[PDB]
Amino acid sequence: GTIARTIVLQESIGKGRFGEVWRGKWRGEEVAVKIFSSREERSWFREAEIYQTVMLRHENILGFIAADNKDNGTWTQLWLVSDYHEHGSLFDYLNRYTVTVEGMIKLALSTASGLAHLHMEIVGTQGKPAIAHRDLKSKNILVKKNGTCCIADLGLAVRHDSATDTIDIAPNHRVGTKRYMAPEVLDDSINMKHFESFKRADIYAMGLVFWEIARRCSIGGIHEDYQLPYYDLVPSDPSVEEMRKVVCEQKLRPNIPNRWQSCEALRVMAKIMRECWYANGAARLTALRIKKTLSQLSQQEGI
Ligand SMILES: Nc1ccc(-n2ccc(=O)c3c(N)ncnc32)cc1
Repeated sequence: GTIARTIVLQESIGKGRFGEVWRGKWRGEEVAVKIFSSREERSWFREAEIYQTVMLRHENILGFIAADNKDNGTWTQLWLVSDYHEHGSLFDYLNRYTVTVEGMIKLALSTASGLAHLHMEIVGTQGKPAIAHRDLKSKNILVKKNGTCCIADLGLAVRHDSATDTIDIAPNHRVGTKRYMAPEVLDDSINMKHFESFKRADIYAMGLVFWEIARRCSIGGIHEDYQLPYYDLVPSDPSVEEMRKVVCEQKLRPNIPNRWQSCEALRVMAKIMRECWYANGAARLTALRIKKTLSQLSQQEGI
């Protein structure tokens, strides 16, 4: 179509299970283009559908430009064009850098604000349904030039129909990254007909991401090396059984260093983490409550 024909792909930057991400140039501006083959039309269409949800746009959700198709003369490529963020993922950013207390709060508050918007139902003619991500992780959050985050990779999301309390694609199977699966998803006790259960599972994953950020917060030159949650308990690319044994059976969570109690911002972050990690999803904080707590902390810090 008219957009793809004017885009020049400059570099393949990431390959995943669902499409390949390229850096391209559109109207002289850098854009990200996720490309799918003809046999991945269902994943491409579903991701285009989620990104076109009414009132979805928000500073902390990846800005979607358009879906399109490009025929090179041999085969067709299915495209999803979005904003490009040079820093890449929060995982890449946290591996490359340490952050200040201000930096950590900006990353955590922006992630929570994005998740609170995703989770929020807006009633009305131009209403927005509540959406649960189902695959939140540091590799799926991007970092903008201004040091704030935006949630991306919304292709596995589910949307709620509040009038009937049903889910648009009626999920019947586990999806997502095993390391970040909530206890109820690992032991298959989650009620997949209950939309609020998917929101609660996203909060557990956000707690893990907050732990990744807090390790990189450098105060007086003191910080931890970058690690994925559960690096100390499971192998790389862990199985559901490996994760379940640790999270559900042994009931372990990522370690919270004692020294995080010595700094008010780290104390607030550690308390949020614990309150995201409860085995009972109904006891977890909501994204809106986390946004409120961190906004109160950001104001206090003078960010
Ligand atoms: N290493 C790495 C990290 C992140 C990405 N990546 C993935 C999906 C995106 O949508 C995206 C984007 N919009 N802007 C910049 N990077 C993006 C690719 C490679």
